Amino acid sequence: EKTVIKNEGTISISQLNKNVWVHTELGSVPSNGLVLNTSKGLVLVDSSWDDKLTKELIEMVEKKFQKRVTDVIITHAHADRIGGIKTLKERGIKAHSTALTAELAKKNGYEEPLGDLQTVTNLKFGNMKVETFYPGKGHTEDNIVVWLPQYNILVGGCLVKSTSAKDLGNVADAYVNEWSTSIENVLKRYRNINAVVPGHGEVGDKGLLLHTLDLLK
Ligand SMILES: [Fe+3]
Ligand SMILES: [O-]
Repeated sequence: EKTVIKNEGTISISQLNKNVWVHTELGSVPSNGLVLNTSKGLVLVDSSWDDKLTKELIEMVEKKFQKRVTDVIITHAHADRIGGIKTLKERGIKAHSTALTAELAKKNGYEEPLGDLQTVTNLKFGNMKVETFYPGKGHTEDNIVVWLPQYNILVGGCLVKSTSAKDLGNVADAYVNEWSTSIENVLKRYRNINAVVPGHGEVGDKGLLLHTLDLLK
């Protein structure tokens, strides 16, 4: 049984392996990201719904792992992903994103992440390798996935629905005729996957990608 650690339960971290944890927060609706415990600091995939939760998440992981959060990867311009950007910027935490995500964050009144990520970007933090991939439009115009090639773990983000999701959710900003193609692009790039972390809900495997394809029918 994987180690699970909670705050007083609006924030929980669940261990996938020695250096990779899933962070999950409740907005007053749960949301997931990753905590990467690297030799050079903590790296998050996604912030949280707001600054209060983002501050608490950072404080929890810095205390536990005894290192600072240095970098966050923002996977699209929605509140569950980017809500804590003010906190990141004022703490000197680097907030990586594609240019489009940064363009949309600005449009919508949020402080801007770096806009440094391309269609494929390879990053390394200590020994931890991270690839970001923009597969095309889906849940939003800008959604990216994050791949950890040393573990074959995919962070699907909101592009990927959990087994418990029985519909597509908020499609206000979605591209329902391209989302399937974008999922296929992920499946084509990553042919051998070990875990898939959805934006919301339980961790799964490639079956979550197939589930999302079925929801798009
Ligand atoms: Fe979203
Ligand atoms: O979202």
